[PDB]
Formats: sequence, C-alpha cells, structure tokens
Amino acid sequence: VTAFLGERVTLTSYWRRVSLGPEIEVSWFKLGPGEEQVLIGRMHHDVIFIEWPFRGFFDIHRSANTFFLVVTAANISHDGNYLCRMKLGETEVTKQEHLSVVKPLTLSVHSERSQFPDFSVLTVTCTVNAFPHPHVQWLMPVMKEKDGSLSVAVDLSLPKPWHLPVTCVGKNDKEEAHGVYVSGYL
Amino acid sequence: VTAFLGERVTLTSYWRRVSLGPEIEVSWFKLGPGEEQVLIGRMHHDVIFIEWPFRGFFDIHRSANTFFLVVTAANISHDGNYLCRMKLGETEVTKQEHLSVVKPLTLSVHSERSQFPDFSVLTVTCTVNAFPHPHVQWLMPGGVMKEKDGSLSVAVDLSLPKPWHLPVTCVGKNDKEEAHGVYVSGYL
Amino acid sequence: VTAFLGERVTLTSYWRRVSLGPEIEVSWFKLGPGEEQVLIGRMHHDVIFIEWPFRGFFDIHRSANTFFLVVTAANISHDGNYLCRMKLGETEVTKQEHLSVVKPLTLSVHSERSQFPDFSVLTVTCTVNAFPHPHVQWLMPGGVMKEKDGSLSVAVDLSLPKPWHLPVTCVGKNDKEEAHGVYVSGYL
Amino acid sequence: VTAFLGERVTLTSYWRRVSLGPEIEVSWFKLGPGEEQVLIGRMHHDVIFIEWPFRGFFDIHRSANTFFLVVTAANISHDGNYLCRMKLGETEVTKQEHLSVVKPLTLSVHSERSQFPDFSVLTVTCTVNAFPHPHVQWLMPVMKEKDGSLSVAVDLSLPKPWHLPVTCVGKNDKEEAHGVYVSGYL
Amino acid sequence: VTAFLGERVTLTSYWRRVSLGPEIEVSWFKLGPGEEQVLIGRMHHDVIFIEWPFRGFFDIHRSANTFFLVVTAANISHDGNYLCRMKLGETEVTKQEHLSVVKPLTLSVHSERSQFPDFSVLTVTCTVNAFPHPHVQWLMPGGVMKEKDGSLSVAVDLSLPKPWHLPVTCVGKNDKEEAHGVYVSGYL
Amino acid sequence: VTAFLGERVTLTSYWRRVSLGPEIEVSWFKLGPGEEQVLIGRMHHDVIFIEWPFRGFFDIHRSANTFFLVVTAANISHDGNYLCRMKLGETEVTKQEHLSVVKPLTLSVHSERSQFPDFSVLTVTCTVNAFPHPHVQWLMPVMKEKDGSLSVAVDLSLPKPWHLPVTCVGKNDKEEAHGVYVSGYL
Ligand SMILES: *[C@@H]1O[C@H](CO)[C@@H](O[C@@H]2O[C@H](CO)[C@@H](O[C@@H]3O[C@H](CO)[C@@H](O)[C@H](O)[C@@H]3O)[C@H](O)[C@H]2NC(C)=O)[C@H](O)[C@H]1NC(C)=O
Ligand SMILES: *[C@@H]1O[C@H](CO)[C@@H](O[C@@H]2O[C@H](CO)[C@@H](O[C@@H]3O[C@H](CO)[C@@H](O)[C@H](O)[C@@H]3O)[C@H](O)[C@H]2NC(C)=O)[C@H](O)[C@H]1NC(C)=O
Ligand SMILES: *[C@@H]1O[C@H](CO)[C@@H](O[C@@H]2O[C@H](CO)[C@@H](O[C@@H]3O[C@H](CO)[C@@H](O)[C@H](O)[C@@H]3O)[C@H](O)[C@H]2NC(C)=O)[C@H](O)[C@H]1NC(C)=O
Ligand SMILES: *[C@@H]1O[C@H](CO)[C@@H](O[C@@H]2O[C@H](CO)[C@@H](O[C@@H]3O[C@H](CO)[C@@H](O)[C@H](O)[C@@H]3O)[C@H](O)[C@H]2NC(C)=O)[C@H](O)[C@H]1NC(C)=O
Ligand SMILES: *[C@@H]1O[C@H](CO)[C@@H](O[C@@H]2O[C@H](CO)[C@@H](O[C@@H]3O[C@H](CO)[C@@H](O)[C@H](O)[C@@H]3O)[C@H](O)[C@H]2NC(C)=O)[C@H](O)[C@H]1NC(C)=O
Ligand SMILES: *[C@@H]1O[C@H](CO)[C@@H](O[C@@H]2O[C@H](CO)[C@@H](O[C@@H]3O[C@H](CO)[C@@H](O)[C@H](O)[C@@H]3O)[C@H](O)[C@H]2NC(C)=O)[C@H](O)[C@H]1NC(C)=O
Ligand SMILES: [Pt+2]
Ligand SMILES: [Pt+2]
Ligand SMILES: [Pt+2]
Ligand SMILES: [Pt+2]
Ligand SMILES: [Pt+2]
Ligand SMILES: [Pt+2]
Ligand SMILES: [Pt+2]
Ligand SMILES: [Pt+2]
Ligand SMILES: [Pt+2]
Ligand SMILES: [Pt+2]
Ligand SMILES: [Pt+2]
Ligand SMILES: [Pt+2]
Repeated sequence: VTAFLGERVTLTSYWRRVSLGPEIEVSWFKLGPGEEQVLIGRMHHDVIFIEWPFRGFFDIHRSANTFFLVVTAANISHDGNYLCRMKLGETEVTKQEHLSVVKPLTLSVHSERSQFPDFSVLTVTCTVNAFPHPHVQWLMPVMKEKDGSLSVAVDLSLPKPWHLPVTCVGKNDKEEAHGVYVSGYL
Repeated sequence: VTAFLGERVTLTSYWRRVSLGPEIEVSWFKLGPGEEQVLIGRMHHDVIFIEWPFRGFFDIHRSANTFFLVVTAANISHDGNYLCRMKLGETEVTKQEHLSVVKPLTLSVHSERSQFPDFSVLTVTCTVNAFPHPHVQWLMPGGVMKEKDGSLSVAVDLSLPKPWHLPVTCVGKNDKEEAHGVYVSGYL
Repeated sequence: VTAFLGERVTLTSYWRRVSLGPEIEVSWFKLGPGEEQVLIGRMHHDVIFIEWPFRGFFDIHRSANTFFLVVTAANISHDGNYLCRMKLGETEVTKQEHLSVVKPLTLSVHSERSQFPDFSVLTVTCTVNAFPHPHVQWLMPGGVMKEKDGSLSVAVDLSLPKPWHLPVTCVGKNDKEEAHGVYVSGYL
Repeated sequence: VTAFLGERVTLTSYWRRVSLGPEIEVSWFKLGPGEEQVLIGRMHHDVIFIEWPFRGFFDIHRSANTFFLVVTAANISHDGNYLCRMKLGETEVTKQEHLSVVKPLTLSVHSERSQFPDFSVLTVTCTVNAFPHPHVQWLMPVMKEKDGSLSVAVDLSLPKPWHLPVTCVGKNDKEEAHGVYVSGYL
Repeated sequence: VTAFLGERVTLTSYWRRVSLGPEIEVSWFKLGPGEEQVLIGRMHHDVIFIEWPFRGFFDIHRSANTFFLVVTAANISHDGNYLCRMKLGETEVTKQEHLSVVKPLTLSVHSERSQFPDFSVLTVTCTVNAFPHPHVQWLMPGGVMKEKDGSLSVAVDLSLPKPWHLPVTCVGKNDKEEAHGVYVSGYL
Repeated sequence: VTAFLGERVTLTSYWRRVSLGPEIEVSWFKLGPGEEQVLIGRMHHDVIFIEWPFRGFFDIHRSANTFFLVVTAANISHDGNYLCRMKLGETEVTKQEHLSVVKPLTLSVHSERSQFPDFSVLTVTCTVNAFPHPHVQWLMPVMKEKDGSLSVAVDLSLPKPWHLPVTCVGKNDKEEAHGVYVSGYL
C-alpha cells in the first residue's frame, strides 16, 4: 500500500482460508534490518493492546476474518515491511505487508551572482526535497532532513552572456516538476 | 547602487573639483522614516570613528579624494537613502546616495492530495520569497508574510479535480526577476 | 462505557435494521460544555478522515454494519458524551454514547512529628488522588487540588498528642472504589 | 542520635576528664568510606569557621567543656559517622559520634486491571518510600530517590474472582503502616 | 556587633542576675522597616526551632545562661536591629542588639583613550564598590548602582587632554575605610 | 601597529616599487602557529570578498598602490601577525604586518580580615587585569578571561599591628598604576 505523509493508511492480513475471526491471536510487528521484529500491538477476542512506543501512531482491529493495522498519520519511519503473526493454539501463520510512504516533492529554484572575482557569473540552484527518491537535473538550452525526507540540490554556473532560460527537472519516481529561471533581477 | 542580500556594497562621494583628501571632514548618515538623519560615522585626518550601532555593519575609508561607505554584508534594513556630508572650514557639501537591497526570489512548487471524501483532488502550492516585490500567479495549460530577514513571502494554491488539468505552470516575479515552476505529473 | 486512564476504549453504533455498511456516512462528535458538538471525524465508502486536533487520540473504523470510535489512550478530558451521526441520502439517525473515564485511586499515608515545643505530637497525613470523586476520612481505634492530568487530590491531617491513639485508619474512596491506610507504629 | 528529615539535630563531644574549654582546638569531620575524613569546621577560643560546602548545613559551638555539632535540617547525606578531633598542644584525642537520619515511611496503594488478554486481572501495587529500610509485603486473606530515600514496590496480581480485601504491610525498622485495597471501582 | 560580608557572626543576650538556663523561653526577632518584629526562632528546654525562611541563615543556642543568635554567613539584608525576648512564667525581658554588616571596599582604576577626533584624550575611571557607604573622588598632582549582593557602586571619570596631567590619584572610602588608586603612566 | 581593545585599526602593504594598483591580486591572511595561514579576504580590481568567519571584523581596500587591512574593533584574538599576498600573473610577493592589541590595565585593591584562628590578620589583595602583560607587586613600607585578557592577583597577609599604608604596583609593559590600602574599616 502507498500512503502519502500525514494520511491515514491501512494494512490487512487474514488466515488462509481459516474463517475463525476473534479466536485468532493476532500480533503486528514493524520489520527492521534484517527482518528484525518490533511489536506494535496484539489482538485477541477483540481486545486490543498497543505498545506504548506506537500508541496514537498505530491501531489494530478486526472485521470478520480480516485483521487491520491502521497508521493514524503516515510518516517516513513507517515506510517498509510489516509482519502479521496469526496464532491459534500452538499453530501459527505470518503474513508480510508493505507500506510505501511518499513525501510529495518540493522543487525550489533560486539564483545568486558571484561576488569574487567579479559579479558576472549567475549560479542557479535547484533543490528537490522528497521521499523516497528525489532527483535533480539541469537542462541548458545528498541531505537528510529532520522528518526523514531527502533533499538534493544542484548548481548551474553561467558565464556571461547568461544562457537564459534554464530548466530544472525534479523527479520523485514518476512525480515530476520543472523549475525555470527566466530572467535576472538586473 | 544595487546590492543583493549578503553582498559587500559601496556608496561613494567626493567634493567638486576640490582635491583636499584628508583635510575634509566627512560624515555619513542613514536617512530614516521620517526625515531623520542617523549618524553612521565620521572621517577626518584619516581617523575614522563608526558609531557603535553600525560597527561591523558599515565602514568608512578614503582613496585620495573619494570617500567610501562600505556595507560589509547588505541586509534589507540597509535599503534606502544615505547622506555624505563633506566639510571644509565653515563650508559643507552634501551628497545623497541610494542603496537598493534585493533578495533574489526563491520559487517553490509542491502538491498535496485530498484525504476526504476521497484522494482525487490535487492541490498544487506555489510560493515566492523575495525582496522587495515577490509576486505569484498560476497558469493552466492570502497575505504577504514578513520573514525574519525582512524579505516577503507570497503563496497561491490551485485545486485540480480529476482529470487533473496538468501541465500547470506557476509564474514568480520580483520586479524584472522571473522564474516558473511547472507541476508535470503526480506520483500516482 | 467505562475506561480507566490510559486504556484503549471503544464506543459503538449501528443503524436499525439497516445493513448498508460502507454506503452510510458516519460522523462522530464530542459533546461540549455547552450544547456544542465538536467533530472528531468522518467515515464514508471506507475513507476515514480524523480532524487534526483529535488525530492520534481517536480513530474511526467499520466492521460490516457496526461503526467504532476508538480512543487510543483514555484521558480525563475524554470523559463525557459523544454523538454518532449516520446518514444515508437525506435521512439521518443519531446515537448518543457516554464515556466514563476513571483514574483508580491512590491512597498514601505518612506521619511527621512536631519539632517545637517538643517531639511528642504525631501528625498523620492521608492523601487520596483519583477521578472523578476522591474522598478521605480518618478513623480512631482543605481544598481539592487539580493535578496536571485532570485528576483530583484530597488530603487530611490528624494530630495525635501522647499517648498516641494508635491504630489509626484512613478510609479512601472514589465512588464504589475503596482503600484504607493504617498507621500502626512510629519509628521511635 | 536519631534525627528525622528536616529536624535540627546535635552531636556532642568532650575531652576526658580534661576541663579546659575554649583552649581546646576542635575540628569536626564527616566520615565517609573507609573512615575518610572531610572537614566540616573548626573551633578555638570560641572563634568558629565552617567550610563552605557545609555552610548553613552545620554549625559548631561550645558550652563549657562540651563541644556541639549542630545540623540545621537533617537530610539523608548526613546519616552516618562523625569525628570530633580535640587538640591541645601537640596532643590530641578524637571521638566518634553517629547521626541516624530517618525519613518517615510513605505507604501508597493503587490498583490497575489488566488490558490484555482481557480486563479480568486486578494488579494491586503497594509502594513504601522511606529511609533507612523501607520494606513491603502483601498478605492474601529497589529504587533510589532524588533526596536519597529508597522506594520499594510490590505487585499482587489477582485472577477473578478477586481475593478482596488484600492488606499491604509497610515497615521502616519499627515503623509500620498497612494499606488495604477493599473494593474495585466496578 | 560588626560582621564583614560572608562572616559567621554572633549576637548575645542573658537575663540579669537570673541563672535559669534551659527554663527560660527565648525568642529572637529581626526588626523590620517598619516597627515590625519578624520571628527568627525559639529555644526552650533545649529545643530549638528556627523558622523556615531563616533556616540555614541563623541558628540559636545556649551556653549555660547566655543565649546566642548565630548568623552563619553575614549578608547585607542582615544589617539592622534584632530583639531577644526572654520569658519565665508571665514575666519577660527584651534585649535589643544591632548587627552592622560591612562589605570591604573594592577600588578599581582603568583608563581608556579617545578614538575620535584623535587618540590624545585619556579618560581615567575610578570605581568603588562597598557597603554601607562607598565614596570616590579624583585628585590632580553619576548614580549609586545597587549590586545583586546589596552593596553599592560608585564611579567617577576624569578626562585628561595632552599633556596628560599625570600622577592622578583616586581616593576611595567606606566610612573609616580608605584606599587610593594612582594612574602613573599610559601604555603609549 | 598598536591598537587598543575596541579601536578601529589598519595594516598596510604594497608591492615593491611596482606601481600597478587594482591589477594586483591581494589576499590577507591571519597567521597562527607556526605561521599557518587563515584567509581573511581577497581583492582584485577593487572587488573585495571577506570570508564569512571575518565578516564585520575585517575589511580590505585599496588606495592607489597601497593595500589596507582594516579591523573594525580590535579584540585580543586579533593580536599577532598578518600576511599580505600580492599576485600578478604567476608571480607573487608577500609582506608580513604585525598588530599589537592592548587591553589597558585594571588595578583593583580589596582587603579581608581573617576568620580563623582569629580576626587579627589583614589580607590585602591586588588584582591587575590586562593584555599582553599584566604584572603585580606589593611594596611594604595566572588567569585567563573570557575576552582573552589575563588577570593576576597577589595577597599580602599582615599580622597585627598592620603595616599600613601598603602600595600595590600594577604594570602592563610601560603602563603603570598603584593601589594603596590606607586604613581598615575598624
Ligand atoms: C514518526 O512515528 C514514529 C512512531 O511510529 C515516531 O516515534 C515515536 O515518537 C514518540 C514521541 O517522541 C516516542 O515516545 C518518547 O519516548 C521517550 C523514551 O524513549 C520519552 O523521552 C518521551 O516522553 C516519549 O515517550 C516513541 O518512543 C517513538 N516510537 C517509536 C516506535 O520510535 C516518530 O517520532 C514520528 N515522527 C517523526 C517526525 O518521525
Ligand atoms: C541588519 O543590520 C543592522 C545594522 O545596520 C542590524 O542592526 C544592529 O543590530 C545589532 C545587533 O546585532 C544592534 O547591536 C545591539 O543593540 C542592542 C539594542 O540597544 C544592544 O543591547 C546590544 O548589546 C547590541 O549592541 C545595533 O544597535 C543595531 N543597529 C541599528 C539597528 O542601527 C540588524 O541586526 C541586521 N538585521 C538582520 C536581520 O541581520
Ligand atoms: C487529552 O486528550 C486531548 C485530545 O483529545 C489532548 O488534546 C489535544 O492536545 C494536543 C497536544 O498534544 C493538541 O494538539 C496542539 O494544539 C495546539 C493548539 O492549537 C497546536 O499549537 C499544537 O501544534 C498541537 O497540535 C490538540 O489540539 C488538542 N485537542 C483537543 C483539545 O481537542 C490533551 O493534550 C490530552 N491531555 C492530557 C493531559 O494528556
Ligand atoms: C544535603 O546536605 C548536603 C550538605 O551537607 C548538601 O550538599 C551541599 O549542597 C550545596 C548546595 O548545592 C553545595 O554547594 C554547590 O557547590 C557547587 C560547587 O561544587 C556550586 O556549583 C554551587 O554554587 C554550590 O556551591 C555543597 O558543596 C554541598 N555540600 C556537600 C558537603 O556536599 C545536599 O545538597 C543537601 N540536600 C539534599 C537534598 O541532599
Ligand atoms: C540573605 O539572607 C536572607 C535570609 O536571612 C536570604 O533570604 C531568604 O532567602 C531564601 C532563598 O534562598 C528564601 O528561601 C525561598 O523563599 C521563597 C519565597 O517564599 C520560596 O519559594 C523558596 O522555596 C525558598 O524557600 C527565604 O524565604 C528568605 N528569607 C528571608 C527573606 O527572610 C537571602 O536570599 C540572602 N541574600 C543574598 C543576596 O544572599
Ligand atoms: C574576536 O574576533 C573574532 C573574529 O576575528 C571573533 O570570532 C568569530 O566570532 C564569530 C561570532 O561568533 C564566529 O561566527 C559563529 O560561527 C559558528 C560556526 O563555526 C556559528 O555557530 C555562529 O552562528 C557564528 O557564525 C566566527 O566564526 C569567528 N571567527 C573566527 C575567525 O574565529 C571572536 O568571537 C571575537 N570576540 C571575542 C570577544 O573574542
Ligand atoms: Pt507499495
Ligand atoms: Pt537540507
Ligand atoms: Pt593620500
Ligand atoms: Pt512565511
Ligand atoms: Pt465489508
Ligand atoms: Pt496536589
Ligand atoms: Pt543512633
Ligand atoms: Pt521511584
Ligand atoms: Pt547546662
Ligand atoms: Pt554596577
Ligand atoms: Pt607593534
Ligand atoms: Pt579571573
């Protein structure tokens, strides 16, 4: 499933076949490296307990034979693989679900003339912030953010006479924006 | 003169025809609201004193008969008029110089999709920060915020229901300065 | 329903006789002072939006024809009445549910002896913290403080001159909830 | 001597026999491990100097041939052994005095029902904070505090049907309180 | 009695002719603005209680028939009058004692040269901090500042154009206390 | 050149002979140990760029064939040697200039009687704060400050009867002040 940052989102699991609902002992885990398990919460007979680190971040519920992991507001740490362990008696079945969290890209353009040796060089900067894959490219004719998003910036230095307009292509997988520097202040 | 934000800048002045160099008493004033003349500093006989509030932000020096007010890193408060008063004995001449401080525009584009009743509405946001005159406008195929640095920000939202009227282009300006941002395709 | 402080809690609602599941527009409201209905969130066609002030604190989901408001960790502000509004076309039905939040009582006993004119007077202090209704009372053989968490504290002092009228028993209550604390012997 | 937390308290020493009052050079030390000496203050000819770390915490004075260490407000760091060194000429006599600081016990009772797998288990918690020796015990039919006191807590888990009332016995040497959980909210 | 800032100090009192030691109820009061008597502490039968606001700052003890109020580290707020009230049965006697707290003066000298129009003017600054009575005066060959500690500071500037009228001597006082600071030669 | 703390100050350099003004590429460096170079700024064709650590602290300019380093407000870190590198083509000439920063001295006198064994000893303290060379000396008949200045203090202990007046001599190279303790409070 794909969620955008801040959106409610849901993963689901079910046992089989097996149609036994509230009798199944359900636990959901967030998977780390290399598939290391961190318990989010447990459900049995429609009594649910969320572990304190995930409280308000995740909930669990049942509808018939389907088990739900709900993410109240997706953030970038929530990206990746989850494990639903379903247990009846001394028997057990696990299912893996994937959540893709996507921060829509922000494309910024800004320019700055040189200050030494003279003021004749226009450096145009193009910045893409996004998740998972920001990408930046100039046409002529990197950093980790507090929220876990990634920023990339590229400078184009332009000797006089300035090759204006220049177009910046920002991408986040299939998402794309352009930034066009058209003319200088002077 | 025009200076971009952060740049070393220079205003200049000289007297005439009067080649007297260090004999001339020079004082530089920042002109305020107002009519008010606020002293930056003085130079005479190659002794330069810069008033405490301006220290580090402005300097004064002479090259022969030319007098210089140096702004060490142009900030938006430095935008406005300046006065160089030159004195010899009982006679004075005054020269008025303008400094334009410009922050080059930053244009940003980003989109967000709707979360209720469904996920079908794209809102695309275009933000221009600049000084003195940011302006933004959406093309198809809200206050001024004052930032900490004195520059001004302006933002416009455009909502697109399905089918998204894509290629949308944002036009940003700051006087003659111009940039665009084009939202081409969503992530899906 | 009754929830202790910190517990996951659930209010439920369904329409009738009307087995329409995802076709029904559900909204949940917290009832305020007041007469005021404050929107927690909405569900329709299995798209759930929780208002920003309630995000993380409440969730909404459906199981077939039953609608659930989940409180993720019951706090004392959550105590009160809730409204589930169910809509189909132009017709609505509304269900009012109550949540009672209870903090289980804490009873504390401690004694302190007098320091002047001498060391012979024992004062024994009994403190009950709970929600909604802490109450304390001393048996032989002062404001309500509002805590940060919304719970209420109540304290009673009993002074005993020599010979100390020991076994003293403190009785603490919170509605039907009951605890005692008995001061048996001093340190000497 | 026994002082309770916050009470003024006094230790005393004297030389012998020897009846020579203000002529004796008196110094008091707080004893650490293993009897390590830390100077509190000195007295001679009724001139007294308290070392800055103990200033406002301790004073010293004389009455005739008796030397006094006064503790202005006993705290738990003041618990333990003190040394009075009494010096006349190149001769010297030391006496050891003991201060017991006692924090009267606080007994707390609180209960909490289980949240998973169901809500049927009552865990009753009984906490004793005290100094020197808090102790807790349940009848059916650990941590160090900022002020230097010690807290101990014990949980009794009760399956349904709840074995109510349960009585908690708190002790601090001979000090004793009981905590009785009598009935649940529901 | 006189105590310098930071010193252990003692006021004393006794009754008469009345050799009753521990039988006497003693209380010590700090006298305020005002006419107001503020209780420091009490002693009776060798039980001493010091009021919470004075704890650590003052103590009381007895040696036979003499009663002592000990100030553990004299501060400037301790300067003023004190009352020892001695009681036996229904009869009382009261003794008034004065504590003078003195901060010994600090005298500082420093010079600064002028920066405009030239470097030829020396200003020499002399600062006296003390309690109760700092005073400063320049000899040839402006408020009181209240410091955090209750002491008082006083500063005088003397400008000297070339040729500098050197040996200049600063005279500092605090009642009978006296110090000088002499500026002898500049750095050049 | 000598500057006092807080004063504007100037260093100058020139190439030769060579009379070619704005054609020369000028860079000024602050010298550390052992002559390590830290760039302050560069000038060429009367375009000047000051490096951000020195911005508002230093400026550079030309008057004809003379190159100026200006220090806007001298502080103690600015004390020591500077290097002017002057470059034309692949040829280069460097000149060393020295700035002496001087904090005028502050002489303080204060006295304090003993507190143990009795109150009969007058300790008079004399403190000189200065830069570069504070010095203190008592006549009978060390520390580094936040601003980089140096403080030195000397105590004179005086048994009764007090040898008053005592005179303190403060020096900072040729700068000199005296402090005279003339009489006690009591
Ligand atoms: C993204 O979501 C994750 C949860 O899935 C967020 O992490 C959680 O953040 C909370 C709030 O900080 C953590 O609780 C803090 O814990 C420490 C004790 O270790 C304590 O000092 C605080 O009072 C508070 O309880 C919680 O442990 C943590 N959960 C996990 C599983 O890491 C993350 O902060 C979210 N936001 C962003 C922007 O990433
Ligand atoms: C833009 O440049 C102006 C200066 O031309 C900057 O203003 C000056 O700012 C400094 C603080 O860095 C002020 O110095 C402070 O003044 C207070 C107020 O009396 C004093 O308490 C402090 O110790 C300190 O000296 C200075 O007076 C002020 N000068 C003016 C306004 O003429 C301004 O900070 C810069 N703005 C930005 C956004 O960088
Ligand atoms: C008990 O639960 C209620 C929620 O049902 C908690 O109140 C909510 O508390 C949060 C803060 O954690 C508020 O979010 C903040 O609001 C301010 C004000 O506009 C905003 O500046 C912050 O950025 C942040 O979003 C939220 O609005 C508020 N919701 C309400 C009152 O409906 C409350 O904090 C909990 N109380 C305790 C004692 O835990
Ligand atoms: C219990 O009583 C002892 C004294 O018998 C208390 O310790 C003393 O606490 C004072 C106040 O903190 C200490 O003075 C601090 O010293 C540091 C320098 O090391 C400085 O940063 C502060 O301005 C202040 O002077 C004092 O040194 C310390 N004395 C000893 C002998 O340790 C203890 O704090 C008392 N209270 C409790 C609750 O334990
Ligand atoms: C000089 O000595 C006097 C005492 O004789 C000092 O005043 C006392 O100062 C303490 C604080 O260290 C006060 O204790 C505090 O009072 C507040 C106010 O109610 C309370 O919130 C705090 O928890 C704390 O107990 C005390 O009441 C006060 N006594 C008085 C004024 O009689 C004073 O601090 C000393 N001054 C200097 C400059 O050292
Ligand atoms: C004496 O003058 C020197 C400069 O010649 C002063 O040093 C400079 O001080 C500024 C202001 O702190 C430094 O900029 C700080 O840099 C850090 C990053 O490393 C950043 O956290 C701050 O926002 C700020 O930019 C500057 O780097 C430093 N320059 C040098 C060459 O060291 C010194 O502070 C002056 N004053 C005194 C009393 O010494
Ligand atoms: Pt996916
Ligand atoms: Pt970044
Ligand atoms: Pt010239
Ligand atoms: Pt803004
Ligand atoms: Pt369904
Ligand atoms: Pt309270
Ligand atoms: Pt003992
Ligand atoms: Pt604890
Ligand atoms: Pt006695
Ligand atoms: Pt002051
Ligand atoms: Pt020099
Ligand atoms: Pt120092």
